[PDB]
Amino acid sequence: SGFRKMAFPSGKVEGCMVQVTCGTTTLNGLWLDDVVYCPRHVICTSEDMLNPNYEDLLIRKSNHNFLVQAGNVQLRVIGHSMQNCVLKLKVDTANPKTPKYKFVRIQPGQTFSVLACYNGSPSGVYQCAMRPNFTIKGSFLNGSCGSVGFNIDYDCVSFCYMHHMELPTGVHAGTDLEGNFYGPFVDRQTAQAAGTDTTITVNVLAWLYAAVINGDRWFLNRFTTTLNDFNLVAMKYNYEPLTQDHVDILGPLSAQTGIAVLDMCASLKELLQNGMNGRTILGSALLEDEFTPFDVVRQCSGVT
Amino acid sequence: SGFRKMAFPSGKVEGCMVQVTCGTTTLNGLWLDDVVYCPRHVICTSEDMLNPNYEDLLIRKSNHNFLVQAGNVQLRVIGHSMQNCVLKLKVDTANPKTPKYKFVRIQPGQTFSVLACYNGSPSGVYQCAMRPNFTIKGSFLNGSCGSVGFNIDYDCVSFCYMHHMELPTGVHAGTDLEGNFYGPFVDRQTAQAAGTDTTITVNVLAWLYAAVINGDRWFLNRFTTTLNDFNLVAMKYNYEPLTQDHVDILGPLSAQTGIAVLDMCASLKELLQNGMNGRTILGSALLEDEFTPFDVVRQCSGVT
Ligand SMILES: O=C(Cc1cccnc1)N1CCC[C@H]1c1noc(C2CC2)n1
Ligand SMILES: O=C(Cc1cccnc1)N1CCC[C@H]1c1noc(C2CC2)n1
Repeated sequence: SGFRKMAFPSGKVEGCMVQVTCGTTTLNGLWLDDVVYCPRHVICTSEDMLNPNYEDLLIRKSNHNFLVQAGNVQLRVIGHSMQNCVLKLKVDTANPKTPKYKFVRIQPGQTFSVLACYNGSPSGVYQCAMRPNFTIKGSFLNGSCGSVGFNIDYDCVSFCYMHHMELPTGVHAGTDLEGNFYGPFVDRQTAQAAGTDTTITVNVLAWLYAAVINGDRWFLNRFTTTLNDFNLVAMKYNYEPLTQDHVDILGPLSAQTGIAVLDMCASLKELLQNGMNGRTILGSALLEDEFTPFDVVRQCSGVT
Repeated sequence: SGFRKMAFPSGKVEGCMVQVTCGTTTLNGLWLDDVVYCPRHVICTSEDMLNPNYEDLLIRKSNHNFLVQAGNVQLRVIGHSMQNCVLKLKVDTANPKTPKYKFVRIQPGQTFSVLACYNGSPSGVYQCAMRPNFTIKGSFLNGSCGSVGFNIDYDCVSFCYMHHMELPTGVHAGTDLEGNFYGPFVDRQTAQAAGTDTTITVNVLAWLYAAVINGDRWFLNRFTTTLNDFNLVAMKYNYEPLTQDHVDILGPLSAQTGIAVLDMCASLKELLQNGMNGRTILGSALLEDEFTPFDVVRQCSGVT
């Protein structure tokens, strides 16, 4: 028992981290097979960042301007290209530590682990969720760009995120591994406000099921509700509307605990309406929404 | 910016995890050089667990009864011995992935990362603190025994914890890598209640400094206090007494923010006395105590 914000083991990803330098800018790169993936803003100077013309900036760059270092050894760059907001640097050596991998674009509400890196070196690993407004509430400092988000299915690493920037609001924006930003964000140092950060309702319910499994049951009540009644409450509290797809995904947790999804929605409704009254659930004094139903099942079953 | 419960990258530790089986019991082992470390209760049957005589149980075991598997390859066991509550299985092959390592016995209040494992395979990584009552609030299921806690200083992995058991209270107990339990716990399935779980005051203050650095400043007040006045409040709220050693350790955070340690104690005093009033600090609705002052500096400076 016990329930923690758990990240995937980061070993497979640590073996892919490299340092990429272009001019006076150094950030992180992801070396998979014979390609190094990194944010295209590596070609920018501090002046360029305000309104960069990436196509024009890249014309002035040759393969030899991209310095790629894997630990203490320099990789030879034999090609470069821009795909959306990422650069793909073709190197002459396949990464011997390349794990089995996929590139996936995640949905808002999905969680992933981040291996924060500086100068191609890992500093820490933490669990994240892609917010409904497509930002991530990470922990990143200048130099962390190019750090990646991922999930792992046994031996396959699914890369879903590459860190690009911090919004003036202190939240983070980035792309999938094809270089497409999550949300409306652009790789430019300009005012980019995030939309309403709604709560991921299906995740809060999944976390309430994890609480019941682990012994924290005080919030269980004598009530039930309907999807429509629940959603009136979810709208008032800036929670995502719950759909029948969400109920279906919560099915295994509902079956394991014997608590119908709509009964758990009624417990959630009372918690939204009344608050926690100074009580805690799984050591938290607020409703946690960065555990998906899959995360709860994985953690509560011990999947390796 | 942003502040997360960050674990160390787990790669160096993943390379050490093996599966150890003795009879019908399988748990995790730590392979460093030519030795595999694991909880001695691997020699117990379910009946034995109630009151085991480990010395007598071990007499019936030979090197060939300890099955040690590293991934899909079997290690040959050439010696076995019991050191306190751990078994050391001498194998004929040095682990090629052995990192630079140390065995350290941590102090209550210190934090570490846990690589939870099942059948010698890593499932996740999370950040922990050794509670003042010497328990850890982990996330561990049956089969997780032998999973280890550690810290990393650049290239050196300091192993501090090996998981042994779950108390009837759902909290976790284990040993250092010399097999000595943290706290009064014994490796026996018996009633072992934990003492008062006090709050790690120096860590809460470190986390308040992290909040100020990251922009969350609402809790800063116009007051100050003294160590003695602060400690009267800390005692009432089951917080650890703050010492001048703690103030000294908070020195760099105090210098960076310009907020004197005693002024931050006065903010903490008001937060204990008044609560958060439905507000949050670094996305938390309670006072977080599982970040040491070193963790805050490391995360806020980007140490790799
Ligand atoms: O956000 C960062 C880096 C950073 C800092 C903290 C956390 N995570 C990332 N920066 C640094 C330069 C100014 C600003 C910036 N604005 O746009 C860009 C890129 C073109 C997209 N960069
Ligand atoms: O605690 C665990 C395993 C477990 C389960 C959940 C989390 N972490 C560890 N068990 C399983 C058998 C009964 C009980 C037990 N009591 O003592 C022992 C060892 C002799 C010390 N084991």
